[PDB]
Amino acid sequence: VGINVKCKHSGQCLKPCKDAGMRFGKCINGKCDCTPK
Repeated sequence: VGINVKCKHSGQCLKPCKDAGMRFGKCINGKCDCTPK
């Protein structure tokens, strides 16, 4: 789930999610959400 970054796509979020300790990314309300383990 969520990190603390602003995304445009579910990629824009995937990179920081993964990079922050997650698996994938999903953008919700302009902010990021992750799809972790």
